[PDB]
Amino acid sequence: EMEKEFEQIDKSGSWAAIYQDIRHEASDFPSRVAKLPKNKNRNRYRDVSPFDHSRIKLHQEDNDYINASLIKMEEAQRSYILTQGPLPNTVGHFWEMVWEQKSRGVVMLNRVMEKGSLKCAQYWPQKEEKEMIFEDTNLKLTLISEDIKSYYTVRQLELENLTTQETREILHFHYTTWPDFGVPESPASFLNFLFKVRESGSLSPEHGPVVVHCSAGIGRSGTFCLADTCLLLMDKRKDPSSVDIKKVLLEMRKFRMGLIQTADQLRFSYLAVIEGAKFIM
Ligand SMILES: Oc1ccc(CNCc2cccs2)cc1
Repeated sequence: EMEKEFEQIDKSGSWAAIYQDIRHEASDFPSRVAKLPKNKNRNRYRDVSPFDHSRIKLHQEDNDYINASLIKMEEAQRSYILTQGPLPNTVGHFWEMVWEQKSRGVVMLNRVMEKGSLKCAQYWPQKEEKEMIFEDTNLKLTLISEDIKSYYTVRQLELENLTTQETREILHFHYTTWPDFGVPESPASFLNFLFKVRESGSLSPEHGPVVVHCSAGIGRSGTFCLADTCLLLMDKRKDPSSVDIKKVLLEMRKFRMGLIQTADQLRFSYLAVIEGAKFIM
């Protein structure tokens, strides 16, 4: 049982040690498309790249590249697209990806500005009457409604394909209270947020995979997917304590590098799953 594993690692202060063994054991696959000189300006960070085998391709003939990965969790029957916070020049590619993959939800785990720098382009409209048009990808995005709560904001958006005049409703889930440094003290509001995403139908197999991002698409984004998958496997299995969070993280790391950026994010992921298991058992 992970709860006893938690106390052992905590009492021995072994988090940095566990974390390094995960780093050591993590998969390494080629990222040749990401490294092509012409894709430099499509990448936020030079050391955060999608693997070629799991990368999302845009259906545009010129350049199919976006910094996004498909994470397929076969036993849990859950998929996720993890991506970076869009750049000023990739906002149109972002929405094209949402469209092409039939996603119903976008999960954002960062503020546009943190530590006095921009972590992400403002890629959705701030007012109903001021819609956004992405001329490069022929999409229009309208804010329909915005529900602001203490720890998160939910937005209903309308995405229109200007080429075919089809429209879809997209839900934007914006977790607004992740602190600038470290991790939340309590996983309560994060779990509350994760259950709200689940309740929306955004994680359901009827729809395309949910799009999840922070700034790099590996740290906070990693914590979200890791907690969701671990809780789902505990519902599914004959023995819920067969779930090993380290094995699940390593399976997820076959699809995108660097998921869970610090030993504190790892400790927080354990705390979230342990606390979430109480509300599921
Ligand atoms: O216009 C832009 C200029 C640079 C960047 C960041 N690129 C980071 C790097 C990726 C690969 C090698 S260096 C984004 C937009």
